[PDB]
Amino acid sequence: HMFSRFSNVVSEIEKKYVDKISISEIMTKAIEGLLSNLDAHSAYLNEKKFKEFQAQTEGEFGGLGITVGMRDGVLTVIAPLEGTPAYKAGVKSGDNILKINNESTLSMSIDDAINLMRGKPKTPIQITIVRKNEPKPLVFNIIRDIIKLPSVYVKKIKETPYLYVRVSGFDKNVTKSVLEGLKANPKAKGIVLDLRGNPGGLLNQAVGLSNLFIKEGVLVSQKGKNKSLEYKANGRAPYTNLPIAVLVNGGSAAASEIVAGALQDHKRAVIIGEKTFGAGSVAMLLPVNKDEAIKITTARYYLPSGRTIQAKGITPDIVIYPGKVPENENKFSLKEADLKHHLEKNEEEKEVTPKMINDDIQLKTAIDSLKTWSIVDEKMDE
Amino acid sequence: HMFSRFSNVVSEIEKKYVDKISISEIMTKAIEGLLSNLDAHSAYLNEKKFKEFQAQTFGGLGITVGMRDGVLTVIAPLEGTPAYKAGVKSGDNILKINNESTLSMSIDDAINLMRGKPKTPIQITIVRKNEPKPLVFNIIRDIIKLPSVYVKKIKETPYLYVRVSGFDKNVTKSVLEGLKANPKAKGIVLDLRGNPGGLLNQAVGLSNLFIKEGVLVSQKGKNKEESLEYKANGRAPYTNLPIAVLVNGGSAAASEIVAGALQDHKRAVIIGEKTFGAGSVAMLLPVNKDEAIKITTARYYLPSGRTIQAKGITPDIVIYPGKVPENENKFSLKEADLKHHLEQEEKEVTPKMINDDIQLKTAIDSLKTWSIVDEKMD
Amino acid sequence: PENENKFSLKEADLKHHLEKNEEEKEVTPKMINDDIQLKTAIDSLKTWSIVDEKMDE
Amino acid sequence: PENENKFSLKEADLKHHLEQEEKEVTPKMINDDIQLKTAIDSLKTWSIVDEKMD
Repeated sequence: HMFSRFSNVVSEIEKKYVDKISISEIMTKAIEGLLSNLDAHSAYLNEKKFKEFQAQTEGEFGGLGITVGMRDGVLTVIAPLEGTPAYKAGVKSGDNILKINNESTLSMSIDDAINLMRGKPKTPIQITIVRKNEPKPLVFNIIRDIIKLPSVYVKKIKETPYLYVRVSGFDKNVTKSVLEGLKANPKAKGIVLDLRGNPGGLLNQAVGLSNLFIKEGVLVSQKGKNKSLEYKANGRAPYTNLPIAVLVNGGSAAASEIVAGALQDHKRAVIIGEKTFGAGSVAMLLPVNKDEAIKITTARYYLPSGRTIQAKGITPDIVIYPGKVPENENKFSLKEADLKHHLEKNEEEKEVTPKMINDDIQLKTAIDSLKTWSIVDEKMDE
Repeated sequence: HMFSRFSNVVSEIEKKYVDKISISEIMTKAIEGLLSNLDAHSAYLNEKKFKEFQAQTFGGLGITVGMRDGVLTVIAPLEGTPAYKAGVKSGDNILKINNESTLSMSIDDAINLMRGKPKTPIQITIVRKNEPKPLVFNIIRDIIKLPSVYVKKIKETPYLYVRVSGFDKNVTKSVLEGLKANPKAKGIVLDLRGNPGGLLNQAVGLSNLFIKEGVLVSQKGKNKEESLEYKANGRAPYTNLPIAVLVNGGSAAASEIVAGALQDHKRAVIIGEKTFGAGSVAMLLPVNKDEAIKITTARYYLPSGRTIQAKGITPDIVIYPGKVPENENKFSLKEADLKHHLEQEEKEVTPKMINDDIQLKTAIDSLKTWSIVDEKMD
Repeated sequence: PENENKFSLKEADLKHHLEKNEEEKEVTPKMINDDIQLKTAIDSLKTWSIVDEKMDE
Repeated sequence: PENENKFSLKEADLKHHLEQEEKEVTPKMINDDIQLKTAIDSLKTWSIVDEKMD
């Protein structure tokens, strides 16, 4: 016990501060203030925060599935996602949330609105809407369900032998969802892997994903004052010869930098894009009360060659800033007929199309690296 | 007892953080973390900083900084100082100082980054509402001095213009002698635009010239003792003189105490735009053998029982900045142009300056209305 | 003169209601903004009302 | 293309981060035509594939 220096301060504050506050409020401010002051990433997860961490790392969410966008400072829905109970109901793009269970909106931020709207999946809820043509509200009574958000998806590229794989965050679904996504396309000759903007997630999915492609050696190593640990490939990897080009960006951080760093140090892929965020540590999450937890930075991590990235990111092999591709000055005179025949349905989101490759020069650059690798394999098989 | 949660949290932090830290570090982080979650204005002083503060009785940019909607913002730069010349403005958000990010720092941290020895350079990055990008300013620190107050006569009128740029010492004598040197005058324009604050005893020292009786302002916390109340004394020389006061979003604190006291006693007309509400006062307290805390202790209350936090003062007549309108219809017809009409039987404020801001014009037009109501009633 | 802190041209504050009407019985704030001489005539009545209320003794 | 978004947040900007532990083709020439950049980016891919296979 040496808490006297602190106990004097809480004693002086409750006596001389402007307003009335309790020891329960002062101790809560001191706990959330201490963890926020150890390093950039330690934190206190009270009961309103801890439920979000569980939801995001499971991939399961309870609510409406309507994308609210704060247009003009008001609760306009940009898009319902397909197959959610609210998409089965009559709400559409451009609908505005006026009231929740007949309680009024007031240009407030989305945070407490979704805190009210995320009732448990067993219970129906009422929402009041304004649709832009109407002088009167629309009222929806919606029976609920759990909804699933996929963190990873895979597409063919329409003209060529190559796949596009997007991983948007790390969670328990990722390793299984990539493995089945390659098994469904046995004709494929290479992967573009898109980690742009991915903030990280569970550490066992960074080791899991990178072990789909590397056969032998260390993947990552940890150090800290207490016993420290090392991860090695299990020897059982599929896909050990397939070409990979990986895209990284200034928003890529933490677990995203573990897999991009492991592939770079083992010469297993080409790294393309811009310099990353530079987060070099691992954090452990501990329950401390019945519905409250703490997150505390517990180790630093090292890439297979013994280097580390704390406060300086991964540097690409090929550097390229964002923009649209250059154009031919002839362009068929911009013929409005488009070579369309006009002689007279498809799920075309099955494939990536040339129009939306021309809109992203970083994606074009990743495909042109795969086309170079395919030539060197056809040379070297002699 | 009450330390159950805290002692559990401290035990994990000592056990399994990345680096070796002692209880002396953990208690110090818990103190600074508590005050940073209590209010925007508080701070902790260790055994070096607390004596260093007592030892110091200068140099800087002359920016005044204030917390609004969770961001550090400029209140107003003073007219003489390097930041005013450099093009810093009210309502600018401060993004970086010498490449340190402002994302998680107090008003007291930002002031201690800015203050320093004269001729030392500094760099500041700012966000401004109309701009496509952040603006970078490079400025050299100084110890410039200029008078806060001046009095100028308005050309072709009975009226005086009085400027008060900040409530530093001697403002009462500087204003009073300017009036005593102009005994023929018939009204004041008092310009408090862009005035960021100053000394309370000088602010009530100004309004005691113009109000004979009653409460000027009052200071309150949760305790009954130390609930100070400030009242006028009967020596006020100028009880009948007309006044128009100018205020805008760069005016705060001591400049709002003057405007709110004159408005509640009906002694003046307040003109311009809503002020920046800054109604709180803070005190410094020793807490350990050789350490201190700064914390907010009381709020200010106007004669009507309204408080300045965070509403400020609203003017009686609202008008935004701009130039006056002008006469195009110059060729129009008059009696003097008809055939066979019956016949007839520079140390001063110039018109060219008054035409360049309509806020100053509107203050003079109010003094003209007041002068007519006096002449009617006499 | 007009405030630089624009409302981004929002339609009547999202044309608020919460559940002809002889509007031309009254002068609106929109039609005062179109005539600076009419605004200036009202500001004189505001000044006179303060000075006359100070003299309630 | 060019780096317009110069101001953005990194680990080195945060409050309590853990600490660190005439006769040639010039970069100014390579920025003026994207065809010459694309040739060098293809050679950088080839060098990596050789380093893998060795």
